[PDB]
Amino acid sequence: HNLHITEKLEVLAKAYSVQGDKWRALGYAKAINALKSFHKPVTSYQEACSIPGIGKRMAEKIIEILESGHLRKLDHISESVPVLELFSNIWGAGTKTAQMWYQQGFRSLEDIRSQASLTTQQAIGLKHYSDFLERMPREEATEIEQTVQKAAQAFNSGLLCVACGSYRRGKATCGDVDVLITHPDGRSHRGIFSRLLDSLRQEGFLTDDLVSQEENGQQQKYLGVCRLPGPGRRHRRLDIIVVPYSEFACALLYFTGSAHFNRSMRALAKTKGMSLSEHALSTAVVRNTHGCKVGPGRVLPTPTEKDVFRLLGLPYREPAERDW
DNA sequence: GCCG
DNA sequence: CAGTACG
DNA sequence: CGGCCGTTACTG
Ligand SMILES: [Mg+2]
Ligand code: NA
Ligand code: NA
Ligand code: NA
Repeated sequence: HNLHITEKLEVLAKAYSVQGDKWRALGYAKAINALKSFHKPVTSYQEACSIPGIGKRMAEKIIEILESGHLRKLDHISESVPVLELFSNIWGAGTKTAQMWYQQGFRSLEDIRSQASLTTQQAIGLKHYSDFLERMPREEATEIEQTVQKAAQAFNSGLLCVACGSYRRGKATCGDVDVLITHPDGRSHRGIFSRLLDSLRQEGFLTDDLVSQEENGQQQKYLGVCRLPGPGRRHRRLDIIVVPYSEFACALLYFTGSAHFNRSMRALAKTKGMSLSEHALSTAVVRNTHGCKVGPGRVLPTPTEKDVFRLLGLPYREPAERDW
C-alpha cells in the first residue's frame, strides 16, 4: 500500500540497525510496520503525523519521497553498511563484532574465514551462512517437529510437544523451527534435555549445537542445527524449550510470537502495573522511576493463552492474528 | 527514530 | 559482566 | 527527560 516509501525507509532502518543505533532503528521499524499495516497510500504531511508510529521527522521524510520520489538521506549511508550486514548475518556475531571486524580491515567472508578469530558459535554460523538465511516450507517444519516429538515421546509418551513461532502463526514458510515441550503432570519435564538431545544425536538428526547448557539440569533451551534424512535436504535451525506445565500458557504465547507482538503485549502489561514474560504474567509489580522491576508482585493463574489476554483486558487473538 |  | 540470542 | 520486553536465557 505504501511500498514506494517503506522500501526506502527499510534501507535506513537496516543501516541504523547494523551500525548499532538500535533505538533509532526500532523507531524506523515501527514506522515502516505502521505504513505497511495501513491501507490508504499516505498523500499528506498532516495525514502522516495522524498515524501512530509516525512523527514529524518521519513525516518530512515520507513527503520528500512523494514530492521528489527519493530520499537524499539514502545517498549518505556509510559504505561500511553492506559489510556490517554481511558480517552480522553470521549467527553469533552482532553489531559489536561486525564493527570490530570492519575496523580491523575485514571486508568479506573470505577475510573472516581466513583471518578472524571466531567463537565456537560463529564458526558454526559461518559454515551454515547461506543455510541460516533460508526459509523452509512449513511442511518441512512439520517433519522437524514430528522428529523431535517422536524422540521425546519415545521415553515418555506423556510429553506434549508443539511447534510454535511462524509455524503456529500459519505462515507458508518458516525460519527457525520452534518446539515447546512440557508435561501435564507438572514434573516429568525435569531433566529430559540430555536424554532428548542424545536421542536426536543418535540418529544423526542434530548436526551442531549453538546454545545448550547440558551441565545444568535446569537447562531451559536448546538452539541448534538439524537436517532431515535423505537427498535434497538442507541444514535448518532448531530451537527447543522445555517448560513446567504451570508456565505452559506463557511459554506458548512467548514462543508463538511474533516478536513484535510479544513486545507490544509486554509493554501493555507494564502500563497496567503488571509484567509479562515467557515464565508468567504477574500483577501488582513494583517498579522504579526507570520502569525496572524491583518488586515481583504476584504471579497470576494462567492455565491458557485466553487467560493471559483476559487478565490484560484484551480480546483473544488466534496465532494467525499475532503476525506483527 | 516515536511517544508520554 | 557485555554480547548475542529467542519469540 | 528518557523508555523503547523480558528482574527473558547462554556464553566466556
Ligand atoms: Mg521461529
Ligand atoms: Na548474527
Ligand atoms: Na553445552
Ligand atoms: Na559449556
